[PDB]
Amino acid sequence: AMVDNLQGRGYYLEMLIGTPPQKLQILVDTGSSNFAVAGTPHSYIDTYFDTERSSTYRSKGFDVTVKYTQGSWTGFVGEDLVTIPKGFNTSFLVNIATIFESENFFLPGIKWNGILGLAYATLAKPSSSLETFFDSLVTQANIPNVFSMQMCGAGLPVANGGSLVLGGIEPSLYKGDIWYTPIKEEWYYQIEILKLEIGGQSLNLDCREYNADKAIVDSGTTLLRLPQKVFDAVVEAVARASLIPAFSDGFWTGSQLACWSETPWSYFPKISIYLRDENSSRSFRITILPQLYIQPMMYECYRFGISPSTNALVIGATVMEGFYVIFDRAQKRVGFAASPCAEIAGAAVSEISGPFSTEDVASNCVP
Repeated sequence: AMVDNLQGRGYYLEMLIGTPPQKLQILVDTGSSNFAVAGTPHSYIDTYFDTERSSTYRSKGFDVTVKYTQGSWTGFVGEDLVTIPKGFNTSFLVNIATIFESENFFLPGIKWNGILGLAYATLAKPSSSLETFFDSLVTQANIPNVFSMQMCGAGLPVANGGSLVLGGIEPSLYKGDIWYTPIKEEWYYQIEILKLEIGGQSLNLDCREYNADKAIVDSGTTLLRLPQKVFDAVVEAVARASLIPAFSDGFWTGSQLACWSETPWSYFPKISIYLRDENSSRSFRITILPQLYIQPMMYECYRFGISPSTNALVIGATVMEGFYVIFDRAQKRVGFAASPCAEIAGAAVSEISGPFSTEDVASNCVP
């Protein structure tokens, strides 16, 4: 149960790579499955991984190109040792992609210089057979096939991250009960959403619209991303339930920000996502308060923390910042629990409750 400090849009951990160890800042990404680090100087990073300096690095004589929602890179594939001391084990041998070409991947302002893909082998490039970082860890250290994340940046404006627990769960990082939802497909961390509620009133959309293509838990995505129809439905319900008379289109699109001591949080409704329980006859709900989706950017200006997607419903960081999230791969489930670290000024930013019967919803909401 290795507990690694996190720092923080994106949460990154300090990683020692190579022999002698080189220290790099690596983004934790549960929406991809490649370990990749900068391998050449770049304008927007302060350090990179130099293969020449590591005695243990071994090239595997080929390149790979990975593409994301936004941004992409190309890197040489090899293997080196990542130093995570524990017991008689100094480091672990992992696959690593050393980036030499990239576009809109390293951006001005980012604090990381690598990415740690913690999703399933299915998403790994060039193929599923390129062993994941976490699978390397599990097989070499024989730790449980489980990891959990505590993100504590709720309220931090965009201009101490939390904790990444490798091999299990840390009771100190959450309070109350853990609610587990099944993993429908092992590529992303795809879960089944059954219902969305805003200000206590349910969206009357078919539950398959929340799962059209996929609903996933991705720490590498900042905002809550919703399929267009879901997004339009959410925006309409938020505007109605809000105490604010009118909204500019730019606010919803993120083109504009609202500037205000006093918070706009008490003028917006709560948003709840119902998730099927391991007991298929029940559901639980995770609820985000305005503190999470009305986000401070700097007198403060706030942005709408929800954005439209075409393909997927991405449970991004702005939702995960309200809970302790457990990626239980060994039991094919994702766990959620209340997080004391998520509070702002002693006030909660999220709720979690259950159980709720699923008698009134279809047996499978994933089309």
